[PDB]
Amino acid sequence: ATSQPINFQVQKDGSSEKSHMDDYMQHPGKVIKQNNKYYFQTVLNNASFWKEYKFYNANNQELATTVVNDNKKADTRTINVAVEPGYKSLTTKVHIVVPQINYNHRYTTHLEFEKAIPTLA
Ligand code: HEM
Repeated sequence: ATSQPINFQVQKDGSSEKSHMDDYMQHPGKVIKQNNKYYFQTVLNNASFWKEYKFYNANNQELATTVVNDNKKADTRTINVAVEPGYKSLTTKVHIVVPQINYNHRYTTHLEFEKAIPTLA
């Protein structure tokens, strides 16, 4: 396995402004290459709030996500999002539910990588 840190910023639909969703993901992220796949690995803060999350490439096909750890006490979740070299921008569609404030909303954002996903060894 080969891995390296990658900077990213979740941005509002239709804007380069920082999205509220960015505030619920740890920075930096990670790109991992393994047998023969690439993953953007990221940590969701307050994972209990993320009722649904889907990711898409710029050409609008859904990217497979997997759960690498689920940490119930810290309320975090580490996930892998299948990516390819060259990917610059992911579209995300999320369903966020915060029961204690009667909050139930759905959103679209775009997750912007600082540099395109690199080719790795
Ligand atoms: C108790 C926790 C939270 C509170 C109090 C809260 C509050 C808000 C508020 C006030 C807005 C403004 C809506 C608008 O201007 O139309 C908003 C929108 C939004 N929220 Fe949250 N939110 C919370 C949790 C989350 C979580 C966990 C996520 C996902 C990681 C999230 C992602 C978004 C997104 C994507 C928008 C639409 C505009 C944007 O991209 O920033 N929020 N929320």
